[PDB]
Amino acid sequence: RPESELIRQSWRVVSRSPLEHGTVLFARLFALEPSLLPLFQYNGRQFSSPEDSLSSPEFLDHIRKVMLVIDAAVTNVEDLSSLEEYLTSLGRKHRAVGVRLSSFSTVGESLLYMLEKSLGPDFTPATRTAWSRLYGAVVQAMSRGWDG
Ligand code: HEM
Ligand SMILES: [Kr]
Ligand SMILES: [Kr]
Ligand SMILES: [Kr]
Ligand SMILES: [Kr]
Repeated sequence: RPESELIRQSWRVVSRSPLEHGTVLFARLFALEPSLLPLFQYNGRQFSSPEDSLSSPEFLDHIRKVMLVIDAAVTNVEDLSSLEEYLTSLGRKHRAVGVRLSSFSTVGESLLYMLEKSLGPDFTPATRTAWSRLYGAVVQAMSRGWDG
């Protein structure tokens, strides 16, 4: 595909500082959907404000976990069927923590935001379209974890 190379090339810049970049992604996510904040319950406590999440080692570790799953989809961009079972179970896990499948749409917008902001003029509409398709295929696999 041309799209596989566009994904690989765009990811390279972002993937070298995944926490910095994932921090943009989550900052955007909470600005768009503040109701996601309480779902991160570590030692049974709720973050009051988005800035609270950024001082939590566990929350920051979760950002790294996200960027690593994205990294695995990039590695497997030419066939995501090989991550499908892992992703379905990732979905079931998120269902169990309280995340609504519809919130993954906001996550997708946040990812695209973070890419746009990091790549600037290099985030061509083909690059946008490629990532939208890759993320959509990830979410399709994850959705199996909600049943349907
Ligand atoms: C609305 C979005 C999300 C929320 C509220 C959320 C919340 C959580 C929570 C509470 C956990 C369990 C505690 C933890 O390990 O830190 C978790 C685990 C995890 N999440 Fe997320 N998450 C979201 C999106 C994502 C996305 C998009 C990915 C990957 C692309 C991701 C990857 C993971 C991984 C890899 C784990 C470890 C799961 C395991 O135990 O095997 N999460 N998430
Ligand atoms: Kr954040
Ligand atoms: Kr994501
Ligand atoms: Kr996306
Ligand atoms: Kr992705």
